[PDB]
Amino acid sequence: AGLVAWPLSARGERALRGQAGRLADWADAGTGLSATASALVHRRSALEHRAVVTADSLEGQLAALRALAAGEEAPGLRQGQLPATQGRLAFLFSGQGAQRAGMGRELYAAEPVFAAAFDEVCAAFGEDLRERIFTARQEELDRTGTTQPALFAIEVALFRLVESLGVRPDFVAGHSIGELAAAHVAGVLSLPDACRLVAARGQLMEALPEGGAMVSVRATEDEVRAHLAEFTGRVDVAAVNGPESVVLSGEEAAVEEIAGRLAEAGRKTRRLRVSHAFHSPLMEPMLDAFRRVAEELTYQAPSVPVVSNLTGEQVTAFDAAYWVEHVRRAVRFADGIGFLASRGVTRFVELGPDGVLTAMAQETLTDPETLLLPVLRKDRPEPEAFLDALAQAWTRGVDVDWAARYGPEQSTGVSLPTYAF
Amino acid sequence: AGLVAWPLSARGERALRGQAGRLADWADAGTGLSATASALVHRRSALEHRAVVTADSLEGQLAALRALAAGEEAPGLRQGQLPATQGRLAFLFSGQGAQRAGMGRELYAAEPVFAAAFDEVCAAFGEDLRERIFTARQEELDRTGTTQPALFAIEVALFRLVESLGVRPDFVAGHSIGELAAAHVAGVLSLPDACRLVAARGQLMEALPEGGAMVSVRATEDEVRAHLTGRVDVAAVNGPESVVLSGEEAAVEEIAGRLAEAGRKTRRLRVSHAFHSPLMEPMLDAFRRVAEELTYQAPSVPVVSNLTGEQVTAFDAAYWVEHVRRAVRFADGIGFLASRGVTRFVELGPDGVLTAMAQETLTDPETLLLPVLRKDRPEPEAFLDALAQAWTRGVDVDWAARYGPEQSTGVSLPT
Repeated sequence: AGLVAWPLSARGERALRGQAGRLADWADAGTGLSATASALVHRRSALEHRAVVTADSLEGQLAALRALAAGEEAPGLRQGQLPATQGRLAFLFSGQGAQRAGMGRELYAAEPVFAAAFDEVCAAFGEDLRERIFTARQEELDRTGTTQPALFAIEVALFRLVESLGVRPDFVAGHSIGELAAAHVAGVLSLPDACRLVAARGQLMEALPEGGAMVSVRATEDEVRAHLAEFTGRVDVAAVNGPESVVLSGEEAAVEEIAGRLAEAGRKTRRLRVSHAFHSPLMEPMLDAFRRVAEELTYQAPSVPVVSNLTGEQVTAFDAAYWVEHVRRAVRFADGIGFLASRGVTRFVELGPDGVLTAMAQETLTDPETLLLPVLRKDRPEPEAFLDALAQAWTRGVDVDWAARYGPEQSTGVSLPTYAF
Repeated sequence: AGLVAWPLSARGERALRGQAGRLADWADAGTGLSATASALVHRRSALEHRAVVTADSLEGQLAALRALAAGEEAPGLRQGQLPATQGRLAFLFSGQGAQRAGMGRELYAAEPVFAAAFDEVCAAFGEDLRERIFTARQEELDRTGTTQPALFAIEVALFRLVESLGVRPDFVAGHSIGELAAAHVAGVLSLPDACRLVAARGQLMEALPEGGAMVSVRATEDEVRAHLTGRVDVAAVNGPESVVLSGEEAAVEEIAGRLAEAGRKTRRLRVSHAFHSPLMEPMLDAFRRVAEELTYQAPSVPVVSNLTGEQVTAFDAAYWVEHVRRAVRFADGIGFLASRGVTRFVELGPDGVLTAMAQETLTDPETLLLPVLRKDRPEPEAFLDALAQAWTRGVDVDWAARYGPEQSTGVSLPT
């Protein structure tokens, strides 16, 4: 005869004891043992309501608290409610075009874990990278030999920051350069190997010549691929970011011609502001030197599952060959998202300078229940944006280890009324 | 101007809103922003009381509940209270010692995650190990060529089971062979590399000749190294008081009588060979040969070393060879774990012998030391009771992974 456990919890002992008495009274006439076990665990999660009030003064905290009491909305108040069943959590690492001049500088000054990991990553690269990223003009930042190290540095620093706050992903994924960050952070590459890989990836493409274009098209992959027959080796699909969101890449003239035919057929196209035709045949000339670098490195099994841009499903095996193809072939981002939802991921946290990947993922997900969060936003200062993303996440059930930010030593002496609960 | 967040939680919206209004009333007269953030985190945690009633019938469940209601104790009832600061959690993996014939079989039949991982590990050794371990007589078990793969298989299976229920360690540690299971599980070895290493470790030392003894002693490490040539060594430093010597039978007997003459207790161990002694030296060259063929990764989770009694981040063939030869500094490792804020120690093994050893080092009531399996109890009951007790003291168990949501549909709990 199988034993069944009924787990009860309450605030204070008398309430625990009362709950037990009532549960027994209710159960006296009969219930399923294991049915009642489930009910006890899922009722408890679904009942929990949460809020966070955030301000830089007591006056501000008080106002947001009063608003919550009265059932009002307010700036600095986030609130929500856990689901019965808690879903899995993925980090999404940003790609090209995300970078903005001065990114990271506010967070650096305010968040010592982020600062320390950022310094460490930049030191690994050498070349006075941290200052260049903080100091550099936009044009300098958008040089892809600088861009890819910078994005990698920021994204890995952000990962350590959120990891220090106890937020642990069940999956990681990235877009283009973002994948290299996700790999490093899942333990596939040592930092020195990772920097060597990223440094060469950027530097080798920056040397490629001009005349490449990229155009985003609002159509299906099949619709776009129809047009590529007559333009092999000149144009390719660079990305499939959504069910109707695909990016064409290659020699300018060819790309223009294809784009124009798709626009004649009623489909909207948008030329991207980029230096090179990424993920296209125009990348071919650097690939031999890139393999040479990647072949010198050591590749481990990932500690956390990594979603592949190549396949749109899980990678288990990383090698020099993978990273070379990665550079060349289409980024199957939308398939990646679909894969993550299939594995029960309902929380998506974007690590990177903005919310670009979050909006792309929404093209696939489209559900109010699921949560997609950028950790930084162009709209607000970085410290504020980060702290609000933590608040919002926690409010919807993401485990955040607030104690790591607000240590027990600071509470010593505070007498918080018990009925404060 | 730094932003500060105050996180509030409650049961239902009405209560959350009421708690907010009372917190503001309290705070109006002044209070440190970040101080109040900490207090909110920690005091909320400190308050939570938990219990678990476990039985195989309704009658049992009801009685245990009525006992809880009245404040009494009862079979099937566990109960406790979270601490303010949730301490860190370590897994302790058992060394050869209390392996028992038929170990794992009950758990195999009742827990599919444990079954699948056990099958997988045994298949990786091959050679009908899975049939061997359940089937085997105690003496068969005791042959280290058998013992070490078996223990490794059981301990890795238990880890996957505990992991499937959401219990995740911040550190792992092992005694002797236990360290190999801990290393594999922290991702240092592939499974095929791991079984190859443990298969060889066991077989090579089974083939060593008779004539080795081990004795455990009730006295400090310093006191024992005094009464030490190259015939006998320290095999382990389990507790501040307790240590183990190992080596040539005659020499060991000699050092033992001599410490017994000084009024301190000694205990002859029932072992096949003199582990972690000079008597291991003849296998070490062949063992290095096997180890040097393998690939060693950086650990995903911090691993505590038997060699040093602190963390290791570097594993190679050389490490494992020295590991075999030199003393197991278990007590130091336990001390190291406490130093890092570990307050929850769960032993993954056939029996809870390790928990007792650790207990030597740690005497606080607040610290929790739990074996997951118990001799004298059915394994499924033992495993369930360890879960219940752990959760009750704040270890985060994912109960939903055992009792899924689909079974709750239709049940209306009392409000």
